[PDB]
Parts: sequence; structure tokens; C-alpha cells
Amino acid sequence: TTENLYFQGSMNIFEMLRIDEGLRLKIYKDCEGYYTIGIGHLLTKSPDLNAAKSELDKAIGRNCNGVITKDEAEKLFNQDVDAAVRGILRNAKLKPVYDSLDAVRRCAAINHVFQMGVTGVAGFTNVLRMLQQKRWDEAAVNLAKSRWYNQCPDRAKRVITTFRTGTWDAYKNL
Repeated sequence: TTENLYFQGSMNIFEMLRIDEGLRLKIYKDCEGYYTIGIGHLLTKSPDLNAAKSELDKAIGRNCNGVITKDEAEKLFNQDVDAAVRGILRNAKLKPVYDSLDAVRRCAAINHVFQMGVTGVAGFTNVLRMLQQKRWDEAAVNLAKSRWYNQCPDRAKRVITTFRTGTWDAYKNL
């Protein structure tokens, strides 16, 4: 479809993570129980809500009282995406795999690091080798064994499908 052919140009890392993480203007606990706000911004792993609000005020730069605006959520979101990209490119293990990937799977790579962090992703020794060798089906099967996926499948299922196919299909028809 001419509409189907345009959907590609509408999808990017920002729209991808926006779907996987949602958009919340108030502090909430994610599927792992950690305090979160905005578009998947983990505030802290501490169970103390007071620590979550203290980190929020530091990140936004004002007395937020646990609430932020949509424009603030986007600014924080852009910083987190940049941090995940920079984390990949300076890492001697992730950068060669990332460089080998196509544009769409590169988005899935940034997404993965955004969710898990650099050392967590860099620990997927076998998945990283499979991806560099273009063994897409095997990579997706091994990702489906991870604790990252199995503890919170809805946040990870679309990333795994994107690693398998290199298309945006899993983000169609929400």
C-alpha cells in the first residue's frame, strides 16, 4: 500500500520506544517494580518513593512533586536516547555489532540498551555473535530465553520481533 510504504518513514527510535514504554506524566512503578516517569525514564532502583522524587527534581531541574509536563518528558526522553546511543558507540564489544546492523535493527539495538543498560546487553554473548552473523531466527529465539523478556514480555516482544525481521511490522496496528 502507498500508506504501507510511508509507514517506514514515520518510524524511528523515538516513536519505537514511545510505543514500548508509553508516556506517563506521574511517577509509577514499571513491571519490575522500579519507579519510572515520562517515556521509560527509570528514576532509581530504590524502593523509597522519596528517593524517586529527589532524582526527578534533579533530572528536571525544578520542584516537580512527582509530576512533569509532556514537553519535559520529551526532553528527558531525548537525553536518555542519546545516552544509549553514546553507550553503544564507545563500547568495544557493542560497536562492531551495531555497525554491522541495518538501520531498523540499529533502532532495536538502541532500544535494547535503553531498557537494559550497556553491561546487560553486552552480556548477551551468543546473541551478539548471532546478530553479527545475520542469524536472525537464532538471535530472536535466544532473546526469548532472557530474563529481560520473560519478566516483562509486553515491553520486549516488539524489540525481539524487530531483531528477527528488520522491519517495523510489530509496531503496526496498535
